[PDB]
Amino acid sequence: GFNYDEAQVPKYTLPDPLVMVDGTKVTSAKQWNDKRRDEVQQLFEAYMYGKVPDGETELIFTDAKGERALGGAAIRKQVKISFGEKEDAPAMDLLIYLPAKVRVPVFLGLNFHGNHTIHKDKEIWLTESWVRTNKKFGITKNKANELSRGVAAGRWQIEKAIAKGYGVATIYCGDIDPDFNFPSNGIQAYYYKKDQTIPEKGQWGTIAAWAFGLSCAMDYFETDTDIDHKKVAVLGHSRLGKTSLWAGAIDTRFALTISNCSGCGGAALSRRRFGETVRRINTSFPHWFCSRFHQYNDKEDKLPIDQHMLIALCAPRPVLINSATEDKWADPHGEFLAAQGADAVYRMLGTGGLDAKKWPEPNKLVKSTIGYHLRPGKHDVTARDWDVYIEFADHHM
Repeated sequence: GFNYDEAQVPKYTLPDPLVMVDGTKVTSAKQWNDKRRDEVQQLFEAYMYGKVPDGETELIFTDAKGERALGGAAIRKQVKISFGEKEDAPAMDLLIYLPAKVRVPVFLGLNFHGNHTIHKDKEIWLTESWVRTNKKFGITKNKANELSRGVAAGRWQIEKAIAKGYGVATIYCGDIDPDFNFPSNGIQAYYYKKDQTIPEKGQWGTIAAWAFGLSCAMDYFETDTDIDHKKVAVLGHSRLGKTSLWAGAIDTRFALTISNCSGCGGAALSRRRFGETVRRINTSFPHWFCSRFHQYNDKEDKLPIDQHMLIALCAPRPVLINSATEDKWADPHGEFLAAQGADAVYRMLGTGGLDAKKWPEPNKLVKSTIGYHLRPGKHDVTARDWDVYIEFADHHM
């Protein structure tokens, strides 16, 4: 069964970010940047998240207008980003609030229930993608409707961000790939996956698909002269924080990466086997990871990576790991210990790494280049978490 007792955590050895797979010591920044970093990213692709397929991405952006809002406090934009010219064209909606002088720094993340859930604003478009039922937010049908406008606003503290000089941007994860809570292995998809350059075992990832979505949103930001595309912080909660951590890791355009209660296969060290384990996450969510990751059920000690090496991928750029005290499922101590295990790479690249020896006491940000915060209470995104995000962003961005 699952363990929530620190005293029962097994002994383990972590692979060393600073040792090449061939056994050569990594002794310089140059060597990390030229050889090891890409090697570590290729291990994550092949064993855990899967690789984004090659061949060009033909994004099309709507209008990008800009309307006063939050009377007004802010400009709102909604942009439809389509993948190609045909019917239908996967498409996703990007909702952006910016403060109403210079190119605006922005927090960008995926949401769980639709753009219209992040603020009451009646102008937000209602997604047509499938949505999950959710008791806490009173969502009882799988087609989005206006009754849930604003219900997840607590997780997106727009008014708070705006007052501090940041914009907020968001996309519903289900416009990218729905993450159904029921099994669907249709035959067409079974057959499409065989005729592929990447073999099935190494193909993306729900998580990797969602992370690609976020990089497509950075492509848009590059075209928008009201947004500072060099100061975008990518953030995410829970399964969407596993995503944000990966996206920020591999897309070096993001200035700052935030993982909020991302737990197993996100910030938490897999070898600790505390709370959620690899077998459990792959059993519950067989499409989230590449199928090669399934071979490491109950065998976390044979993984060629662990999540300290993911956090190290973000180096030199700032990364914040936020945990919640009651969120034992996520292994908050393991999330801290992963951050600690990237410290040497970040020091090699000339930054402060993680300024903490012991797992810190709750509710005080460690604000070093690798940041860590342990927030009292439940697995969630709260007003306090946003204060932390902004305190970190104000220091680094």
